[PDB]
Amino acid sequence: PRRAPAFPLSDIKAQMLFANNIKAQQASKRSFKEGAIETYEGLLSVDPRFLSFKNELSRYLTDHFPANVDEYGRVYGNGVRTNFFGMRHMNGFPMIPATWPLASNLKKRADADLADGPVSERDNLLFRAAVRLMFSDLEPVPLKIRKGSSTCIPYFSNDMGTKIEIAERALEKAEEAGNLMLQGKFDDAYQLHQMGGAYYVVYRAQSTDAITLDPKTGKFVSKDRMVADFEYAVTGGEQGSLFAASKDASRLKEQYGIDVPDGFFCERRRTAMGGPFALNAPIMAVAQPVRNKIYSKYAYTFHHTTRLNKEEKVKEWSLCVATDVSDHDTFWPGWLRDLICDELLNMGYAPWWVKLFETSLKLPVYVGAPAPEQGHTLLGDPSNPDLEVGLSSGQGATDLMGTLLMSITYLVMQLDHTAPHLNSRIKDMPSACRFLDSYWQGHEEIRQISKSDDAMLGWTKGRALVGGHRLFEMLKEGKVNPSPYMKISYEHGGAFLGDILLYDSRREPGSAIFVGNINSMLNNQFSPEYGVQSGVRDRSKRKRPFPGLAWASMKDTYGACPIYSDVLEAIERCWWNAFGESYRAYREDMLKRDTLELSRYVASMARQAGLAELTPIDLEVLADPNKLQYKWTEADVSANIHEVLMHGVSVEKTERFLRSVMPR
Ligand SMILES: Nc1ncnc2c1ncn2[C@@H]1O[C@H](COP(=O)(O)OP(=O)(O)OP(=O)(O)O)[C@@H](O)[C@H]1O
Ligand SMILES: [Mg+2]
Repeated sequence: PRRAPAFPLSDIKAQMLFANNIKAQQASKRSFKEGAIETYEGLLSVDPRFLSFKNELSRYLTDHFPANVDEYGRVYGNGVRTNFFGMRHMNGFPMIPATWPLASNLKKRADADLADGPVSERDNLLFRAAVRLMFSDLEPVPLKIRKGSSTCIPYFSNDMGTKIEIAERALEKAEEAGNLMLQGKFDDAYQLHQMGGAYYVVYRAQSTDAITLDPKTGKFVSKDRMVADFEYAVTGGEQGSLFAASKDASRLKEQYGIDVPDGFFCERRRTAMGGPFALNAPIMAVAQPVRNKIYSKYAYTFHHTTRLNKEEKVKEWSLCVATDVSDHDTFWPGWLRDLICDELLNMGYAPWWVKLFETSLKLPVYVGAPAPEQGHTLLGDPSNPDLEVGLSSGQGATDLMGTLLMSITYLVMQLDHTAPHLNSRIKDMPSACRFLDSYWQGHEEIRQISKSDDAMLGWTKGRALVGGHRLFEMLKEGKVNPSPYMKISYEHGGAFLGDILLYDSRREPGSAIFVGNINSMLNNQFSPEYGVQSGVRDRSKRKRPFPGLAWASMKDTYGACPIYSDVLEAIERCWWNAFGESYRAYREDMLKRDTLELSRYVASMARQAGLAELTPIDLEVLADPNKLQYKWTEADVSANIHEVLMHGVSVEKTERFLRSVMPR
């Protein structure tokens, strides 16, 4: 029932994905690599003192601050949702092997008893209404490009000058390329305009993942992570096997001479995909104005900033349900890509642009190195894009695709289980749009706050409130899936975008507060995803440009966690035991150094200006810009800080492009 075509690097089809230059060639061939990260400047993740510190700290904090999560997954008391053993990894050393990406999720979705299209006409209207609302009255903005990002297939350029040239040219030739694809001339669109080819698969690490301590044995147990072998990936699970990867870190002593303390493991590795920049540029040109619209007009549902910004919305609710989605991106339905495209066409969007958009979501995938002596294979034929990989992480609009799917999925779940009396308001397209526009503004008795897979669903006083409690009960029971579209459950310790919803004795949203997650502080400070990259001179290009700055925003971010002071004192005590130094002092020096270094990057900042003008968001982002990709958006960051991390193509170029795409 269709195995995906697979080509070795040797094959012309794979060869054609990599330009005749060194970076691109090296990317094609890059062998499985592993090794300790430079956690902080001059400190390795596998430093014995550092692992001793992690052993003492994880044990102490779990001991003294056991999880306070009720029967309904509501966090109370100390604001703790699990043990602190997730820090116990040999950062920079992955679990083996990493998964081969599934070329088609069709069987997987079907076997999970998920819908192959909208179930009812109402759902069809709602998904189409989401498209109408999201893509309608768009205002052109400059095409902003993250500094240090790669152009991936085929050039693998990291130079901003080159990236701007690529982007400008892509906006000029997108029409020509889209038209070629309409004529089924994919190789021509790729050859001429580098629009097509494949996604480039990279494996990134999830630095902290589940670990438990067996009381019987006193031995630690790492969470098993299932991986697909090559056969399973190409057949969409029809053949091949799905098995647990190995997180055993014993191998590091024999291979590298690294002493592995007991209860320390290899890191979980997640697949990431980098899009062909020329194809992403025209998509992003539309996706950015879409974000602006939804974060402004539909700010209630979509625009999330501080813990208090969230609290203001949730306090008004009589019931708050924090939901959880089962591997969201991989399960994302291709029928939705087709629906979206169909509706954009009906809206009057340029068919050539829609084709580029459609194509971006059917593209082949080049697998790098999932394990030693494995990989270097192209899955799918770029001559006729037809993969069903779910949602690709490097697609120009992924966040919008996940947000669109999920927002409607949760609304449908609220309609089906709690608000049948609202069904009458969704009769046709104009009524579906009117209803959704109101729902998204927080104007109905059923409400939600979401960002892709993360969400909190609300009920005010009314007819639906009782249904809301029955739904919550269904979720607690966990025997029936409340959605036909995705596998939904309730979150064990409800949190929204890294803020824990801290309930009191009343267990009511009105009495509840959003607090920073202290575990996420520990994740960020001791288990960074990347090393310091002290090699990379231009700090704005690094994965962690100014690590030291995080110390300055810490109290604002984490200060409201009940155990904040206790944790910081525990850190100090444990760091003294391990290094014979003050952690606080160490961080203050790093903060001073990074504050001084920052002034070199900020035009407004005098030779020693001081963090005066900077917000806590600005600081958290400069220490970790990945937070700008999942927790915040561009508009949440100060003007001067934005310019450190991004650069844009003029609004004059985009404005002309946008006019040619959009209806009338
Ligand atoms: N630097 C980070 N620290 C913690 N969580 C992150 C970080 N970066 C991304 N995440 C998000 O956390 C995920 C794990 O699943 P889920 O969406 O419940 O997040 P989480 O445990 O709520 O994250 P956080 O630790 O910020 O609360 C990934 O899907 C990822 O997008
Ligand atoms: Mg969360």
